[PDB]
Amino acid sequence: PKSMQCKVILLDGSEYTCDVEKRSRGQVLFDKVCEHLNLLEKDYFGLTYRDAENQKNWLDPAKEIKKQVRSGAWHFSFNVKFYPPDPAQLSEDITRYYLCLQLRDDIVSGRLPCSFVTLALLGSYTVQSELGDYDPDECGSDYISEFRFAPNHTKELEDKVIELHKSHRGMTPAEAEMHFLENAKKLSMYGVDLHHAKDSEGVEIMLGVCASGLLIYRDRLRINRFAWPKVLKISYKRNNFYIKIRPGEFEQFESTIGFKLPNHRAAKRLWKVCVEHHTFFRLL
Ligand SMILES: Nc1ccc(S(=O)(=O)Nc2ccccn2)cc1
Repeated sequence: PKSMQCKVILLDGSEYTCDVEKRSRGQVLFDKVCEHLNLLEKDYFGLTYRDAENQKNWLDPAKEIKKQVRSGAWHFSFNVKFYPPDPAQLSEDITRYYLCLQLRDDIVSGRLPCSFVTLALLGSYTVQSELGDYDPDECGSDYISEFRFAPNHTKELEDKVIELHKSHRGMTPAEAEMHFLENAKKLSMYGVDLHHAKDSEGVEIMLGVCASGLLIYRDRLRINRFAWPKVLKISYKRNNFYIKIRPGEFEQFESTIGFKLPNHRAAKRLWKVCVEHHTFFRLL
């Protein structure tokens, strides 16, 4: 029975290697990674891979791995797929831990923009969780942490992390991680998956997919929001993506809204992540 080697980049940046039978469905690999991670609250997570165009795709757990990675390497990343709106409602601390590690990468990468003060506060909770109480013996006036806190590090940010870290004496790791999450969950781009698109007039916009619905970023003024309940049908055709926007009270007709995506694969990808979010956050 022939088996393919899988390499998975974990959220701590380490590599997990395993073998699965070559006709295996994605769920097989995902189950092995989650067992390795001692993760029980698996519903919020998934594996990603890079397609022949180098775009991040979710590995569909119900489909054969080989029919998704196709010509590409069996290389994956473990990631948060559905960002819980209230991480305090998760049942296990280890779930909140992996969500923290993902968010730390969202921040360093710049996918999750963050004010100076929030970068420092999040950083201070990470340091408290990972090193425990502030120790002056490690931190002089010239201290720079090994922890990546931000897309661009400054001495001022390092100083503010230490100042806040001092305030957290006695805080346990689960407690610090919960504080991290109570702050992160409030950020306007928390758990927003962004897709480049054009509106029906060719004006470049961003579509964001998240727990609350679909977001349209036209300019810094005028951000449109479609709560999942207000969406009845998600569809794609060629390079186009469409949502059916339920009739408003006393309106005769549903309204259909149309976008142009970079190519057909990008329209299908956006359709699938929208359907999956609609399903997940209808049931939550
Ligand atoms: N994770 C997340 C991100 C953004 C938003 S929202 O504040 O824009 N609110 C809404 C409300 C309805 C439809 C779309 N966004 C909410 C949650």
